[PDB]
Amino acid sequence: QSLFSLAFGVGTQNRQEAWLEVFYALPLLKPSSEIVAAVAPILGYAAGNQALTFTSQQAYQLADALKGIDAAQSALLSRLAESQKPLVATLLAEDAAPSSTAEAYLKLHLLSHRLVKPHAVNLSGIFPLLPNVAWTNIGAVDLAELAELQLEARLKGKLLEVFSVDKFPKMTDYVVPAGVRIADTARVRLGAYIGEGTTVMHEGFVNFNAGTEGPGMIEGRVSAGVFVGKGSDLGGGCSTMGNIVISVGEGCLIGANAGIGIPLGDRNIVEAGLYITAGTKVALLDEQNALVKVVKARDLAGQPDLLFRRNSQNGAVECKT
Amino acid sequence: QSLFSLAFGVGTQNRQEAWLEVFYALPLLKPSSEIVAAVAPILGYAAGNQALTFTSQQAYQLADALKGIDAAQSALLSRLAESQKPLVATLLAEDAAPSSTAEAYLKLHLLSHRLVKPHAVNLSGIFPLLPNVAWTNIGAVDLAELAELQLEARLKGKLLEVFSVDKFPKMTDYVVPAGVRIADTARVRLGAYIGEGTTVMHEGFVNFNAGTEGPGMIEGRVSAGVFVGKGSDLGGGCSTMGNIVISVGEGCLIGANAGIGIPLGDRNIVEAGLYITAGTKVALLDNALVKVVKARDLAGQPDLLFRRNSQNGAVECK
Amino acid sequence: QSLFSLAFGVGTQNRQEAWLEVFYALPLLKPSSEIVAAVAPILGYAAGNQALTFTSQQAYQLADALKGIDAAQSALLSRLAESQKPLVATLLAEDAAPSSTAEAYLKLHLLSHRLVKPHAVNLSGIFPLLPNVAWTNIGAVDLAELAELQLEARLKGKLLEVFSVDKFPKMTDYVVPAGVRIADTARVRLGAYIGEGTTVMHEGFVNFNAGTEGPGMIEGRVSAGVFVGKGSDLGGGCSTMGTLNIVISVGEGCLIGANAGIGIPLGDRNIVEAGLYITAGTKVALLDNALVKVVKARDLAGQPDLLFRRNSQNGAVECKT
Ligand SMILES: N[C@@H](CCCCC(=O)O)C(=O)O
Ligand SMILES: N[C@@H](CCCCC(=O)O)C(=O)O
Repeated sequence: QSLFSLAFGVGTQNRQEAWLEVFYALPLLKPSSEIVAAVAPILGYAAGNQALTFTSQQAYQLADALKGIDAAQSALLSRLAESQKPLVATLLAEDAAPSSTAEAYLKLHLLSHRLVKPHAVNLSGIFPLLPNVAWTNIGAVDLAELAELQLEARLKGKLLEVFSVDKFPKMTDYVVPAGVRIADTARVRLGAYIGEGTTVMHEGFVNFNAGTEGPGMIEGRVSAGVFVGKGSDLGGGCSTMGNIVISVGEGCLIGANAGIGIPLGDRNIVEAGLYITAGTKVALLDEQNALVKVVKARDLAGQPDLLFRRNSQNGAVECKT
Repeated sequence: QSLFSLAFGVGTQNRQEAWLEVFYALPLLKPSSEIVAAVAPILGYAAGNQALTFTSQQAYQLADALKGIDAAQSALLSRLAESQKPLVATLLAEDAAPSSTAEAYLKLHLLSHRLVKPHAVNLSGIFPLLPNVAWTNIGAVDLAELAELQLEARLKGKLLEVFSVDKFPKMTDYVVPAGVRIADTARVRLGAYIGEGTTVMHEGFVNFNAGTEGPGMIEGRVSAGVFVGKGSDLGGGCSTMGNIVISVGEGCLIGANAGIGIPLGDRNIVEAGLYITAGTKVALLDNALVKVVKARDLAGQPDLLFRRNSQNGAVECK
Repeated sequence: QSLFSLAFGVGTQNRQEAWLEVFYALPLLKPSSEIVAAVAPILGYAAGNQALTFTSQQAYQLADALKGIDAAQSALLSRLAESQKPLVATLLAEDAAPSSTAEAYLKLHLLSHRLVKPHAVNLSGIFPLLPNVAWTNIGAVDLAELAELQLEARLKGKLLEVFSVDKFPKMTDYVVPAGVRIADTARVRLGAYIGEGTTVMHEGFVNFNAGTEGPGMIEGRVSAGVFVGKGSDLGGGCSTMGTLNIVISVGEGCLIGANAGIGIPLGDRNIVEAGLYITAGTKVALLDNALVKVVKARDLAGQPDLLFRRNSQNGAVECKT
């Protein structure tokens, strides 16, 4: 059969041979049967979704097999052959709920390389597969081995920098997609989809399985599962919640410190400082500003050309057209 | 007498021999008289609260004394003997307002190692004892020596990374306690108390003498002096203020971009986007209006829900 | 004529010889004609605003010329002569809209060194002159060369740290002015003016051409073009709007509340209540606490001793005196 994805990885492991993270230089969506046919016998792949650890020798073998079939992947495998760290090939026959750390990391790569979009890939039960880990300037480190490494650094008059303790690394450790700006890279997780023409500013944040079509200006918080359409601006310190999935249309404008608990349609505007939820009672208004009726926000969810605000004289939530 | 605390430190110093910071690998709350008796004569400790700089030779001596008494401390001292940087032993006979940089750092360590909880230790006049400093990837640097170090890095085609200019370093430089998650480590100061099962997210922040019982999900700002009870969630960009001390009960839920200027009881809920202060007039409900009272008078009571009327903008409390 | 500014720079370049950034150890506002007269012939400077790349040999020459005239600059040039990276002298005859990357960086330095204040310098068309770049712990790197560098790091079991993808580096890479505190240095761009006695906390942010007279406590977002007067406090996650109409400024002795926001310039000693966003078109209730009249905030912009709160009971936006 035709595989969903395949990628050759270099990773890091703790003393107990558990995998902490994998790096994939060139992950492949829907690889050709030519590549699979040449690779399967050397790895010992028959079927299904596998994380197959291969040796330095197999690297060279694989590298050789793919000459004539795919040069880029061949070249990569020759570099992988030389490496100091362990190697792993992950072949995914179907888009299915992951079952290894190596598969977990592949899927996150696909998102962030833009090969797929949010919600187009299965991520069920991914948390238990991502081990909590110390992200230091010398790489991934196991939390049980941390203190000792911290002590040796200090005894040499040095410091081991620890920038995150988490189950998700930051994206720019693995990839930086084209035509994008990220002010502070700590605030974008691997799995984020950052679209072409997007600026993610310092106060901006983008979680996994989330992001922007592009172009766009993100100064606020894009939660996991949320996708923002082309041309929309998210103002400083604005929020999206983490039932319904929240999404944001094309050409929208969310104000600074505002927040949305419902999916917005195309060309919507939320006023600065305004938090609107699904159960919020809103005052709907016409061409002139006249009260049509009182509905809840969820009933106006997904609709275009809305303008939400809060009356400065009387504290009423309004929604104009 | 029985000492309050003791710890053996390796630190950094500027050209003028002033101390910028101290690292304590294994700080001790209420150390046994056995340890003290073996250590005091070699250091020259008689009484009170002292920051005693000891030499590489004394390290070995101390190391040897403690064999049979306490192995872990003995082993540590042998490593300390080899070190490149200066050493300091700080012995605290009482829990009292600090009088040296070294003692200042010890107390912060106790908090962050979870040996003590917020408000259970004296931190009066700590600011003037903590010198403002450049925190770089090669360690602590004095601000007056910074530019020169910056210039040499650049001339070699390199960059000296400067991640903070502050009187408090970030916690994970010194310790990372067990069963915790910190998305961005820049946002947790040394002195923070991060309880087991807590996740501090990117937008989360925890100052010194503050933190969480654990478990909990912190996506907001926990100010100095504030302690959050077990099971509570603090939403994205929510605030606690920096009179009354603010605290947060068990099982609470603070909404995104909300804010609390009063202590919340167990199982309280503050709605998203809502800022409630001590002088805020609130509408108490049974959802029939019972009366109108000030938020300070509702302080510390359980099972509340603070929200605002979307039709008329009235602050309520069902 | 008398020059506006001059500075000798060490920078970094990509493979195509385009300049990614410049570092200026000691930039000079209004340098004396003595310094100019000694430097101009060796560099080939006649007139106008020039970015002149000079060689390691010229460095020594320049270094020698300035002995007796200016020791500090002489000393610096002798160190620059030894350097591994390329050198550039930027001489600015007038305060004018920039025309090179090197001039762009010089002007940012002047702000951040405090030699000039926000709005006192021409920054028109600066964006296209600042190339988007990967800021890593080994320096500036071109985005087109990134992936390869990332790969080599990983093959050696290491990690290349990438802390920002942006057209502006963070300030503390170039300077840290005296008597200041910056909790998180990622949140202050080069060009920011941080005044003496200021504390910029973790949630605080200061963009280019922006900042504080000093002293002050900044726990919120100071947008580009915004200047905050002496003694003011900006509370946690508070906002100021962007010019990118009126320029927003903040007076002396003001107090902005946590999560609040200002879309108008505040006068001296103004107070904005926590959680309150006030814009130019916001209808406000002016008070004496008896209602005097109802005006639009823009009519109260730049005036002192106000108190903008929000009535808890009926949500009316008030302004007491
Ligand atoms: N409910 C929120 C916050 C949880 C993120 C924590 C995590 O994924 O580690 C959201 O969906 O963003
Ligand atoms: N709205 C913010 C930042 C705009 C984007 C910054 C940039 O593009 O460099 C301000 O005006 O301060």
